[PDB]
Amino acid sequence: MKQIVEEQGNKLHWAALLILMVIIPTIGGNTLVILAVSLEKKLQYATNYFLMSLAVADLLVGLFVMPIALLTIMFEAMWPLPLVLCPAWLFLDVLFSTASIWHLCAISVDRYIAIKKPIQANNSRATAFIKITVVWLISIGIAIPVPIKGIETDNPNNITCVLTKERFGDFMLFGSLAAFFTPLAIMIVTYFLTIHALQKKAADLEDNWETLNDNLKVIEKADNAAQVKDALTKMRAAALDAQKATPPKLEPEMKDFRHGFDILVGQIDDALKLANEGKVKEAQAAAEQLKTTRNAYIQKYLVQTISNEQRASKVLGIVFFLFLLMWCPFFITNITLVLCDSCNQTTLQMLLEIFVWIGYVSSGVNPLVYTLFNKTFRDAFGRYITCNYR
Ligand SMILES: CC(C)CCC[C@@H](C)[C@H]1CC[C@H]2[C@@H]3CC=C4C[C@@H](O)CC[C@]4(C)[C@H]3CC[C@]12C
Ligand SMILES: CC[C@@H](CO)NC(=O)[C@@H]1C=C2c3cccc4[nH]cc(c34)C[C@H]2N(C)C1
Repeated sequence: MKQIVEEQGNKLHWAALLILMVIIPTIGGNTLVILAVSLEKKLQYATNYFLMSLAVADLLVGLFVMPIALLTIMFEAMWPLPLVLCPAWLFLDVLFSTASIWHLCAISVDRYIAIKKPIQANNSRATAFIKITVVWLISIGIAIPVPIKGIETDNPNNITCVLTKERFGDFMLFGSLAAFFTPLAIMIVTYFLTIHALQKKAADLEDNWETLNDNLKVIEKADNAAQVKDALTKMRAAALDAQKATPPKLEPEMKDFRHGFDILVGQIDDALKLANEGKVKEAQAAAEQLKTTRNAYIQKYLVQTISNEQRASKVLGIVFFLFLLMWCPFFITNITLVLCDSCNQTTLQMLLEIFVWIGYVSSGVNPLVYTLFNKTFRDAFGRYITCNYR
């Protein structure tokens, strides 16, 4: 058919679109995160070492994967680079993309552990390296079938760098399950686990609050010393119990309310030492002054603890939701490409060519968006874009 003219002429304007909107924001966005953790001494702790690893994983996407992904648009007919670069590029493409997804899955669980068990800390430098290594080891095992099986290449060196359904059909199915849907399910579970964790934490703080106040009236209306003795001990327990629901202020220039329990317990011990000697009327007067410590520190500590754990949980879910949501158009399409044979797989491959760039920008700017809710990071970025540093 001479009428049938598949020009397939030019797509340079789309490459300029992807550099300006996807590639540059990826490279620059992750360089700033790396710069911040590296040369800002106030940002160097166990969490940001894992976050910097994520920034490296996404910086390597826009530095190696995404630039060569444009040559598949300019020269969609045939692979221009040497043959050995085609399995290498596909390998790094699966490696780094999986490393970004599994990084957030670990961060999501780490944040949940920090809510259920705030005691463990200094979560040392080694615990970070263990988590870093495992994530990178998981991603290698998922990206390793690509170079092992290899391109489908006698040959005129005519190579199409693509994951065909005939050759990698079993990989595209189970490789999407392990790399995307498995950490997706984990983050759904840890989501509802966090809702239950923040509510159980608030209800316990509420009962510790009532325990203190109820025992105060027990002390005031007390007639016997033995009643005051087992009323301050129960207060001292509930005071330490509510204080253990928050990591020490050791681990911020403004007021620290968590110290009010150190003050509270110290007074309770003295007021109980008076109860041990027998000075009841003098001990009840000291328990009345426990309200001064309560009205100043304890009252605003309970709201500051619940509100901050609630706000940080909501913003962490949103940014981890949009990341997963923008990677959904690719993997859902990638699965049905194998599990649907009625579908036209020519246009179904065209959609994968588009949906990857939705996921690329989703991974590339993901560390930047996440760090733009930490003021120390933002103030560092504002000095870097003006080329200030120190
Ligand atoms: C055509 C494209 C792919 C190549 C050019 C893009 C890269 C090399 C350029 C474009 C914009 C540049 C960034 C612009 C802003 C800054 C802020 C500065 O404090 C650190 C470097 C950094 C982050 C630059 C790094 C290099 C950069 C990312
Ligand atoms: C659109 C052009 C085609 C060429 O084959 N490229 C792909 O489908 C590429 C296949 C990939 C892939 C597959 C199966 C499992 C996976 N886990 C992580 C990835 C992954 C990364 C993904 N990259 C982004 C796209």
